[PDB]
Amino acid sequence: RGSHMEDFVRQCFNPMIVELAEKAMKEYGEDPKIETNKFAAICTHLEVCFMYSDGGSKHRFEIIEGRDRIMAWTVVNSICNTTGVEKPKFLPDLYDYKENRFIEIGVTRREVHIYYLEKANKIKKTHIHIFSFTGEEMATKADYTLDEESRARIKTRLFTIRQEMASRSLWDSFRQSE
Ligand SMILES: O=C(NCCOc1ccccc1)c1nc([C@@H]2CCCN2C(=O)CSc2ccccc2Cl)[nH]c(=O)c1O
Ligand SMILES: [Cl-]
Ligand SMILES: [Mn+2]
Ligand SMILES: [Mn+2]
Repeated sequence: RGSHMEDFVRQCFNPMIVELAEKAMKEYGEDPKIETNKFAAICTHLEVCFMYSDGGSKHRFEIIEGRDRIMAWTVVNSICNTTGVEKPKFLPDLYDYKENRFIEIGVTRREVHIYYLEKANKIKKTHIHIFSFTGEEMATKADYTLDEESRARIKTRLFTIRQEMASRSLWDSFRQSE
């Protein structure tokens, strides 16, 4: 039972992202063949996390997302036990060695302010950075970590993804799936 959305995800995202996404959902008991919008959302978030860590200097970011849950907590333990930063209650996506804070990266198909609130209500010290499929962004204390060009090409890619699904009539299903 193979959807259009699943075939589009495999042709739209690079194979390392797709496989990390697949491992992730299976690890949490989800099927990329069925929960195809989530499949698409996971790849998107993953690609945004990787572009984001690429925007800094060489050694600036540790990448927490995309790892096995046990190994992700292992690295945050090490980060915490060497920088003296409080251990987050939930797994974040990155750690910033320059600013010494964990980052939760968000990608939403709804309005900037709500997901941040939803995200901030659940987080309760880590930095939050939200990106939209429309090109809006919001970060904690209005501190956006990266320079403008790095975030700009993230927004550019999100909108390209938007168009590629719209041209395949899959955008409507994806927007109202969140
Ligand atoms: O790391 C995360 N979860 C760890 C576990 O995730 C899986 C992995 C596979 C299957 C089920 C959960 C994480 N999760 C969330 C949302 C809200 C909290 C649970 N959640 C989700 O299940 C939505 S899947 C999602 C959707 C859009 C963007 C990104 C993602 Cl991951 N959003 C994030 O930005 C994020 O990093
Ligand atoms: Cl930098
Ligand atoms: Mn994450
Ligand atoms: Mn995230």
